[PDB]
Amino acid sequence: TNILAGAAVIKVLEAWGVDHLYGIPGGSINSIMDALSAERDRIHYIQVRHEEVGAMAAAADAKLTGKIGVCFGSAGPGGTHLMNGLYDAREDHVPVLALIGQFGTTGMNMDTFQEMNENPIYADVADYNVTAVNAATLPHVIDEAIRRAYAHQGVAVVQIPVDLPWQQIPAEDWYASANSYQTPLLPEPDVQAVTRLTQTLLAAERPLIYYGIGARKAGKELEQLSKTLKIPLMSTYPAKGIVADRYPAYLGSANRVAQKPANEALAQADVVLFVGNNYPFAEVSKAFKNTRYFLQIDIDPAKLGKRHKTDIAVLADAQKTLAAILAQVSERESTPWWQANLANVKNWRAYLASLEDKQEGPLQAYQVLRAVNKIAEPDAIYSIDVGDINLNANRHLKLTPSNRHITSNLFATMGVGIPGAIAAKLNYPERQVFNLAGDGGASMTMQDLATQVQYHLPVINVVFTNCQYGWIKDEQEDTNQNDFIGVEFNDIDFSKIADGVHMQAFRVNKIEQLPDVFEQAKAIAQHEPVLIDAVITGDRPLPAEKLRLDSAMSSAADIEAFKQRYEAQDLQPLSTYLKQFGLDD
Amino acid sequence: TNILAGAAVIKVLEAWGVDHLYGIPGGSINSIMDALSAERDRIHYIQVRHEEVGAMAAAADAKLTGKIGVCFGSAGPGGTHLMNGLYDAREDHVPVLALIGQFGTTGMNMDTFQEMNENPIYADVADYNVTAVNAATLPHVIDEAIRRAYAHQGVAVVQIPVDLPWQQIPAEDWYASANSYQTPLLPEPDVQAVTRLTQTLLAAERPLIYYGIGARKAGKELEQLSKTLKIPLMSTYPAKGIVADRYPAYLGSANRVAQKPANEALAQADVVLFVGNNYPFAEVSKAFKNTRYFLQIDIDPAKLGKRHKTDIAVLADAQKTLAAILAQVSERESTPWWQANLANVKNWRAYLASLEDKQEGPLQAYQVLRAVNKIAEPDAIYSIDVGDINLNANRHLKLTPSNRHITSNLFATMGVGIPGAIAAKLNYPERQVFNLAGDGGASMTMQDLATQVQYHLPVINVVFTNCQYGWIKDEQEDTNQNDFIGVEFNDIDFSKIADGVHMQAFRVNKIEQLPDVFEQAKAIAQHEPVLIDAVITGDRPLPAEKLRLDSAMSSAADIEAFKQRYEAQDLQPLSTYLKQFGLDD
Amino acid sequence: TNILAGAAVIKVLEAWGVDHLYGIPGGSINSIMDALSAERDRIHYIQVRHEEVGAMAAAADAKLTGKIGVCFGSAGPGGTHLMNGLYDAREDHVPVLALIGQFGTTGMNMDTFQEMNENPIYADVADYNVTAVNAATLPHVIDEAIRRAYAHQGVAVVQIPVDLPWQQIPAEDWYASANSYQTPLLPEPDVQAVTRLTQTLLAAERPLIYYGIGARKAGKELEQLSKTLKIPLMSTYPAKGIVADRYPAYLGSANRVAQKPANEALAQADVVLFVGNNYPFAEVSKAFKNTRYFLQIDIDPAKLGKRHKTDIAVLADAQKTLAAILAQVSERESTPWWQANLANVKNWRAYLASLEDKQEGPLQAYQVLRAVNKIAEPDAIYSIDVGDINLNANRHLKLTPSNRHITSNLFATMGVGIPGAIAAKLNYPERQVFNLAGDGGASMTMQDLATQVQYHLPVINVVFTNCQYGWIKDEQEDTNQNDFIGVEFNDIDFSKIADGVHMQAFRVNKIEQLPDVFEQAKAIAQHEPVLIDAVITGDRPLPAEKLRLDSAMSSAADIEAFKQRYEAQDLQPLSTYLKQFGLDD
Ligand SMILES: Cc1cc2nc3c(=O)[nH]c(=O)nc-3n(C[C@H](O)[C@H](O)[C@H](O)COP(=O)(O)OP(=O)(O)OC[C@H]3O[C@@H](n4cnc5c(N)ncnc54)[C@H](O)[C@@H]3O)c2cc1C
Ligand SMILES: Cc1cc2nc3c(=O)[nH]c(=O)nc-3n(C[C@H](O)[C@H](O)[C@H](O)COP(=O)(O)OP(=O)(O)OC[C@H]3O[C@@H](n4cnc5c(N)ncnc54)[C@H](O)[C@@H]3O)c2cc1C
Ligand SMILES: Cc1cc2nc3c(=O)[nH]c(=O)nc-3n(C[C@H](O)[C@H](O)[C@H](O)COP(=O)(O)OP(=O)(O)OC[C@H]3O[C@@H](n4cnc5c(N)ncnc54)[C@H](O)[C@@H]3O)c2cc1C
Ligand SMILES: CC1=C(CCOP(=O)(O)OP(=O)(O)O)S/C(=C(\C)O)N1Cc1cnc(C)nc1N
Ligand SMILES: CC1=C(CCOP(=O)(O)OP(=O)(O)O)S/C(=C(\C)O)N1Cc1cnc(C)nc1N
Ligand SMILES: CC1=C(CCOP(=O)(O)OP(=O)(O)O)S/C(=C(\C)O)N1Cc1cnc(C)nc1N
Ligand SMILES: [Mg+2]
Ligand SMILES: [Mg+2]
Ligand SMILES: [Mg+2]
Ligand code: NA
Repeated sequence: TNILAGAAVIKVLEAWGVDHLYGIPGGSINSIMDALSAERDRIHYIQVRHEEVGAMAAAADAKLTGKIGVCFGSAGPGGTHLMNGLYDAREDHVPVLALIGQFGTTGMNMDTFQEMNENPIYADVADYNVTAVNAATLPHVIDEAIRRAYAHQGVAVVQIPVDLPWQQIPAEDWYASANSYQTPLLPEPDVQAVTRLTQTLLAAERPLIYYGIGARKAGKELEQLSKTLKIPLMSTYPAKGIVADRYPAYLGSANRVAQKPANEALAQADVVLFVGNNYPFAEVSKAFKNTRYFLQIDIDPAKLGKRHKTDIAVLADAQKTLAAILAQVSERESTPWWQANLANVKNWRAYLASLEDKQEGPLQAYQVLRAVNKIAEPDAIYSIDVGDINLNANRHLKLTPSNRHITSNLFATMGVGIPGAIAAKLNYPERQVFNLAGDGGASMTMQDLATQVQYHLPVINVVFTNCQYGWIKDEQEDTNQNDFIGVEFNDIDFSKIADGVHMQAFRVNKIEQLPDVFEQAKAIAQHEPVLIDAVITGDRPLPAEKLRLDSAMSSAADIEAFKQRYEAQDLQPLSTYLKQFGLDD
Repeated sequence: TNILAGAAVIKVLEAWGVDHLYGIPGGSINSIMDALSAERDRIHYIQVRHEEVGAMAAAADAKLTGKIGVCFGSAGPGGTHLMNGLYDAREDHVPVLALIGQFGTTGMNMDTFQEMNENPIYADVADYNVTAVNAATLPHVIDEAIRRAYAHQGVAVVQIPVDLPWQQIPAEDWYASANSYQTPLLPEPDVQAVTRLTQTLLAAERPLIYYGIGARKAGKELEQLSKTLKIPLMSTYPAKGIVADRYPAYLGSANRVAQKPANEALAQADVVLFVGNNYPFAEVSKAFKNTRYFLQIDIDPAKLGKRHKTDIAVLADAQKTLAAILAQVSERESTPWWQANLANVKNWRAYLASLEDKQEGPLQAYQVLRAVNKIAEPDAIYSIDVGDINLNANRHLKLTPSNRHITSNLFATMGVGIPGAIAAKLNYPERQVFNLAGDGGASMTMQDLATQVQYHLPVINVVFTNCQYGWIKDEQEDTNQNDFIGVEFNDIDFSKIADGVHMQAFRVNKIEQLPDVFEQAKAIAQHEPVLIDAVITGDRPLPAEKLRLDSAMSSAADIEAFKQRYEAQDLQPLSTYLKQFGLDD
Repeated sequence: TNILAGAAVIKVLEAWGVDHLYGIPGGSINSIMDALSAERDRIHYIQVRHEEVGAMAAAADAKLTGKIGVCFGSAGPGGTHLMNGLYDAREDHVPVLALIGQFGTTGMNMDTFQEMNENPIYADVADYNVTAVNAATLPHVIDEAIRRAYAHQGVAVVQIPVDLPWQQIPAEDWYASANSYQTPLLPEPDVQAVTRLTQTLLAAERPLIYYGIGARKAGKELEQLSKTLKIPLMSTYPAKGIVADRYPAYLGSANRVAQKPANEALAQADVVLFVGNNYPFAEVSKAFKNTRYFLQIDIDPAKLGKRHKTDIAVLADAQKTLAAILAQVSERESTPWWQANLANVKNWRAYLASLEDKQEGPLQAYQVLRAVNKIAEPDAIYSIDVGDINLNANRHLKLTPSNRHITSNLFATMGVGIPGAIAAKLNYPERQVFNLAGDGGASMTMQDLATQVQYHLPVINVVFTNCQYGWIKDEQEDTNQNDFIGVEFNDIDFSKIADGVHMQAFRVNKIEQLPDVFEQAKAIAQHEPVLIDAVITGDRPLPAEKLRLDSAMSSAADIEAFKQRYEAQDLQPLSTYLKQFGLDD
């Protein structure tokens, strides 16, 4: 006949299939805590050590599964701790529900302890942002929040005065709209636009297909189009893995978290098919300045012609359209453009292998990532933090459609390593999970290594200890007139941190130590989390956006300096392979 | 003839006497980094491990010295990390300048990497919140920011597109207005209002003077008024120390971070002189429901009659007015009210001493704070985190006008322990500095123990490890119907954390271990930071807001249960002492 | 080689097909004015007398044509005047671009004249809200604004520092993405879902189809489904006219801007097909409290199960879905439910006709609307203000698919009549256009009658002068315990107002005056605007939400007072017709 409004709120979450949620309790949220406590069997509460880890893990939930992630923070500081995760969810356009504690309605606007107007705090990050003021409608407001987060692919925030969830409401009034939820049936891709787009791509002398995660369902089609038409593939960094890295005509990604062949080919291309792609460096890097025809496939009207003057922009699903293209084309013989690219990729990969294959001496990030590769199961999930690791993992990880990898793509918040791995292991307890993090990022969220221990989540944590914000140091080397500042700092021994949180750990600093430590980590991680602290050199990884290899473009002095610094003696510029197969620049 | 706008910005900071500032660099703030790098001799940059520690330490700077604290974060996640500190500065009404990184003006609004409209993020927390759009006026905007932060006692935020500080500006145009800065000369307190207020206080049969930090300059006058007029003193928690704790008629503070005698006396008082006080529990706890006359002294017109219907509210400086009162009164003989209170205080203090004086057995927070007292120099500064520690430190620390103590008073953000101690040691390198923190709060900012090590800041860190959010667990015991949730968690060994950051540390769990460990900590801290991890029991400290000691108010069953739980067999209720000296309730 | 940024911005607007835009110049927007001036042959600036009218006209443009409306206001007060129109655009979810003047980037943040941070002002209303900081990127930011406003169906606001449009940019870099524009994809109905929905609809004893403007393209399908299946139709008020009003099974709308048969039928329905409908009164009025099954069709996932729990929800285009239902059903025989409703409608229409058909005496709103009907062309466009006129127009206008009517549906801002008619006549110079408005609403925007004069826009303005806010007076009558306040005021003669702006006008107060005044107006408006000021009685229109006609529910005394007040002696309650055909209430 009556139900507590809090109990009904948890039933709304359960109706929508929310399996787990994150936060830290407080007085301002103890009535939501009270409802969660009665429902331990149906919904799994994860107590984190800092509320940003809960928000980040909620975002990672949605990134991995497509289902709304859920977090909460108490009034004031609990809620404002959420911000780095909430902005990550906004920028990465994934559905997240955030519940914020608030003092009871009798105490609001009284200027009492930790009481403030919380609504303005969340106005910018949130697609939906409301303070609940009635217990009876509270389940509806939560339901509304979830449904809007899904529809708009962003953050819904509800501030909840603590009195409301302890109030009785009629047991029969409230409902969830989970049962109405569905995905649309779209028409077939516009037939005549697709045909026209196909002709333009096929008429190109130096075509590229450049996809992002919008093409995540189209791995098979992308690779078959490439093979059939002899058109090299490049992607955004996040789209690594959609097509297996081993594919010989995968060029990699452009800009900085980038691979040499992709940057080089992009500069030469006359036609780009830009699919499911919102590459944020398009305009600022002038990526398409020499492109003749720009073709686009996107599902979002807001993206149409956004990144470059577009000759044909098809509004449609990536996979459906690429399938439609493939159904109207057939085999083309190998071209000079194709052979030059394949050769360029081969050369690039032998370079990366030479870095990986060093057997002895001072540990670099390159051999550490080889060691990850050697213990990695074919369906492992990588939660990647922010810094050099994005660049190194992009180059070195050997990913297939079976893998997943996540980072903070566009907000680029450091600290995501640990929470992303926690979310990954909670959703996929049977899959191997890595957290690959630099020392600066790992230290931002280090306390939540304890959360992995507490909830028995067998993450393999690999910390890359360079004693630097390496990513930023390299930027300062490029732009700053004065000395390095704030980018070299004191060592933290993360194997001791892990010990302090009661996690098994190792610290290595020599290449020859890798195989036995990674073997042990692999085994330990059948049951318990583990951390390897890899003490690495401060060597700058090859800057793909600053290549000095082409005689027509750079001085011999610049080239020899570059080859020396980046162990790049055997790298050839693309022009070498173009000229080899009869092409100019 | 020309100067870099960034170089001029640093000269503005130097003009205002900014000694040190906190942050983490990024590409979006590397031009401000570049200017800081040339000015290492005049301004000291502190690289923190998480930007919330920089914001919190900036707030603590202003709390301790009265001078603007300065922090920065890079675009996106660097800036949003600042939030817990910035809200602490807003709520604690201290001047803070926060600089936020932003992409260059050529890239703004392009939807590029980590680029967003940052202005809405800071609208709620900031008294002043602007995006700079011109290099030439940039020093003025920073100057304006600082001057408004001081004038309005809050947070000024400036978002800085990274291109601007690398632009040349005329060397002679920019200026700082530091030279104009002054404090007002106020008239004398309103003579006739003060006289009238004095008569009402003196006519009271059960008077109290109840001061907050607004009376920080009036320690001498407060204590002499009390002694002369025979009027017991109570304060807000933050106002502990203004009058020495040893003063026999100091009652303590009310509510929860509270002391028994203050709560009891407040309930009996017929007249309260409320001075420099903005107690946030006034209305919600109905603190003054039985008060006959409410008198107020405050410097802020916004506070006048804010917390209770006020009979006389003098707009004036606390110290000046209390001095003016003292100059028109003379000795009154001891009264029953005064003797009852003195007796009540004595009884209370013998209780606290009995907890402190245990010599052997399971370690409690009480003996740990005694151990702090025994190594504490008379002018030590305490940076206190948030939770049971506020309640325990308030009761146990033996403070005089020579000490300072700071916490997050009203925003009550956990994590402030470490940054507050960092700020304290940077401002006062010759004073002993403690960080007193619970395990939940210490773990939120644990990474910045490394900042103490890096900058050789000899903080004595004392972590109270109960494996609980004890403050919240006790709240759940009081309000929640269902089981404890999110309040008991896994151990973190902070002596291992400290080892991992290369700090000397100890872990203790027995009362008998205290003296030698604290002696070692004291010595180590002559040159280097140190941490003591105190493993304590989960005993609930006596709830001063839930006393069960008075036969007229509670059942004998409730009283015996209370005495048992809180080792309170020898505590008597105030009514016992009132009746002893001839008074009723 | 170069172009002025402001020139490039106007070219973007031209590429997007903007014909006209509204606003008022100022110094802070004179460089955009300058660009507009050079371009007066290709894009048409409409100078209004108040910026709210320009914003409301822009919203109405988009409401009428689906093409983005464009307005602007100068720095400070110019832009804040836009708000009521911008909020109308947000709530009615139509694309609007608002350009806001701002001081030059050299004077921004200097606290100069009318200079402020303008960005927080627009954060709440706007889908996209940015301050431009670079001239080269300005055309892009404008293009970005328009694309987003279209895609997200809402307001894009750009604050433009005045220096930027006077700066030269490379002539060959900027582009518009207008060429790439597409409308969102129309999802298809699941076949099995539609079959399940149809069978639930056919099994109903008391079915209703209840459509909103989401079904504006499915009038034919709605009417054929009603005829074929013998299922009565009802709509939201904005959906009036999608099916011709003369259709004998059209019940009208529910709640207050409502018709008696729709409210009565809805109360009795067992099954509702809710199509392209977001009726904001669903929950608060408990519209569906006795509905057994609720079937929903909507294109927006955010609406599915929002207003009631669904038994079947179809995420698809309304017309595609309704066409699919119609294709799987055949002719059904009449039912008692069908007949009772047909009879209820006949009774209701005879009541409205009796009101309209009065030939002499004190003028009421009803005969004024009859006079509108008599001069109205089959494809007239009605811009309607806010108040009694929504209720009266809803009952009396005889609309068909060939008409359009607009008001401020959801924000419900008064004053929209005048600007909506301005926009109407600009978009459809060969269609007859009415502005129907109460005296309160006409007053708010009365100065822009001068705008119709200035641009020679032949609107037929009809003001309903009751010297009251009648809508609000009636509410006070219903809820307030004390006397009317603020709801009856002094007369304004709008024929004199019209004379003052140099518009031909009449003032009438008797029923017998209408035919000749309206014939004159009809003729005048072949070439120029005209105004009819109709002095009407203070009669309350029949409250369809407070029917007192059924003696099983109301006292005989309440029924007679209701019949007498509303001239409803011949109205019968639905239960009369349900009983005639053998059904209970
Ligand atoms: C430190 C760091 C540095 C980085 N630098 C780089 C870098 O140098 N190089 C790089 O490549 N990346 C880099 N990034 C990642 C980068 O910022 C962007 O997030 C990324 O390039 C955008 O990738 P995307 O287009 O695949 O994803 P999104 O921006 O999510 O875009 C997805 C697109 O596909 C569309 N879409 C979605 N579903 C469909 C569908 N079914 N059909 C068709 N279209 C669909 C969407 O509308 C959208 O346009 C970096 C990240 C980090 C953390
Ligand atoms: C976990 C936690 C729990 C807490 N709970 C309690 C509790 O139970 N009990 C408790 O006492 N505190 C508690 N607090 C602290 C509490 O929230 C408030 O911050 C505190 O009570 C307010 O103290 P105040 O009035 O001294 O300071 P403020 O709020 O800063 O007020 C200062 C006042 O003095 C005025 N003023 C400033 N200068 C002058 C001057 N020169 N002359 C005259 N007036 C001046 C100001 O205008 C203002 O009114 C808690 C803190 C924490 C972290
Ligand atoms: C003074 C005043 C009083 C009012 N009171 C009343 C009242 O008493 N009664 C009343 O009815 N109205 C009233 N309103 C109007 C009211 O506030 C709402 O705007 C209206 O009822 C909602 O109508 P709607 O659902 O047609 O419009 P919207 O709220 O615009 O909803 C349209 C729906 O259709 C969906 N849709 C859009 N396109 C498609 C498609 N192709 N296929 C399927 N679905 C689609 C959308 O997702 C949306 O859910 C009043 C207005 C005024 C000015
Ligand atoms: C400091 C920093 C970075 C350095 C990361 O240092 P790490 O030690 O984690 O990584 P490595 O490069 O040394 O291997 S990257 C970065 C970007 C990409 O914006 N920032 C700026 C930044 C600063 N602060 C936060 C919370 N997030 C950020 N992204
Ligand atoms: C979790 C918590 C608290 C528990 C602190 O746990 P601790 O372990 O630090 O302290 P103890 O009580 O166990 O000795 S106190 C609190 C208040 C006063 O609001 N909150 C809510 C809270 C939650 N999150 C943040 C960042 N700040 C907060 N103040
Ligand atoms: C005063 C008023 C109304 C009265 C309208 O007075 P009118 O004189 O225009 O209409 P009438 O009813 O007398 O024919 S309706 C209303 C609604 C529906 O919200 N409001 C409140 C209102 C008040 N102010 C504005 C700008 N918009 C509003 N909608
Ligand atoms: Mg590093
Ligand atoms: Mg604790
Ligand atoms: Mg009126
Ligand atoms: Na942390």
